[PDB]
Amino acid sequence: GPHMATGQDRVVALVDMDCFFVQVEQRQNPHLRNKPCAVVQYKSWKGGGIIAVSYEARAFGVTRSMWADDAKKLCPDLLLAQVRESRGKANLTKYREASVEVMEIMSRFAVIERASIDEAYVDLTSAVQERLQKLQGQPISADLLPSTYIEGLPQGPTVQKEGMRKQGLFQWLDSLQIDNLTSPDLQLTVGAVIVEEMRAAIERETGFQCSAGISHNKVLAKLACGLNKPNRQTLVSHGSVPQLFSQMPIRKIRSLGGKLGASVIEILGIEYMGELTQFTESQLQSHFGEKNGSWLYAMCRGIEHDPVKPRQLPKTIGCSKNFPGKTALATREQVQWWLLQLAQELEERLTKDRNDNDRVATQLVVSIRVQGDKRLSSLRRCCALTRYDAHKMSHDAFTVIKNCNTSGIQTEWSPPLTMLFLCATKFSAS
DNA sequence: ATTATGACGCT
DNA sequence: AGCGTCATA
Ligand SMILES: [Mn+2]
Ligand SMILES: [Mn+2]
Ligand SMILES: [Mn+2]
Repeated sequence: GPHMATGQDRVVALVDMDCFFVQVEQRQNPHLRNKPCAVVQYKSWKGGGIIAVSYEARAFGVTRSMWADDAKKLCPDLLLAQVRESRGKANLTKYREASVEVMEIMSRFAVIERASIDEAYVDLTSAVQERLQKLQGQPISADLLPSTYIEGLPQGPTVQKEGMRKQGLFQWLDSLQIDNLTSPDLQLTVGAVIVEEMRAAIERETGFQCSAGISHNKVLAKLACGLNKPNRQTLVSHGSVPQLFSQMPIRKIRSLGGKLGASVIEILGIEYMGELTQFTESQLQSHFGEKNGSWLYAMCRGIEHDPVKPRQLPKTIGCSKNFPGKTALATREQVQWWLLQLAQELEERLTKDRNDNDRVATQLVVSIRVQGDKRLSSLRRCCALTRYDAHKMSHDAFTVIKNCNTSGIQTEWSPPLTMLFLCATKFSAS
């Protein structure tokens, strides 16, 4: 009863850009706005690979990972923007720079954790306490939440989508006790008010729309964010969790979309997150290990303690290229040419990073894949990174991998290389 | 022949 | 240190 931790101590948001690389290209090229369109890398092989898709194009069934030639079969009028190519490879600089635009705006409101190129977690607990003090126990008006869904509402004793949103929001706000500054539901609501402001700032200052989730932890905030994309935000309260989880496939929860989630389903003979509540913590630990078991036990009750890490910048800067099928690198000079191309992009990004962020990478990680290997990476070796020079980095990379060559002929390379990856790691202040 | 990333956990 | 997992556009 009185000692059951409820995991309602924090207010956490997750902000995720809608169709992000597409919006970056649509801002640049107004002809692409409000159209079925997609972003593609390369073009020669089946029209290129799609990596982002506008919501107009999704309506035709176009998805990420689709070849553009195939997407065009579903959507003949699909418009395409190509990722820039530099030094023989796709170059993602435009999208990394657009990401920085958004992250810098979010950072004005609170400490953020950069979770991907297009999303960040926000810990809003302190900002909420401050805003609550400003509001002086005044009610929260629906006008302050013009794009917010309250998950699970409306409920109980209109056929339009926006009408339903407002009905649910009205029920929520009608119920709210605004007279205690410690009610978790109130805290989430004020959190949502701040996120409306954040999302308005992002759109005003960049042109980009986004969605967001507001809840008491990172996992629920991420889940919430996806519930009403695009261009909307969703509040998932502690109380909404039992109904939400009762039909929520386990794989939808962050970190359970892969092998672990599959094992939870198979070993326990269940389908939905809520079904986990019927196991003891020790039972879950017995199957999934101490850490995962404890995590699952709390998470299926809506509780998670993983903090929003204060980290706005990526921890690594990496460059990679696949050499699929016939193009696999079979000669030494081929290997060295591509190592140089990768190293040159890496030096460019590293030098920019050093100037912008007052830090230096100290370790170079070199990874390759060999033809036939099921795994994404066949081999990872590290060496010192002492100077930002592409020629040195590419020479050093070759040194740590050259013994992988099984060829008696040193001119030839065996087995052919299907992937090269260079990654600068272990930053230190400079 | 989705590709090009990035973070974290295990041993 | 090197490997594996899970996630992103
Ligand atoms: Mn997104
Ligand atoms: Mn995202
Ligand atoms: Mn996505």
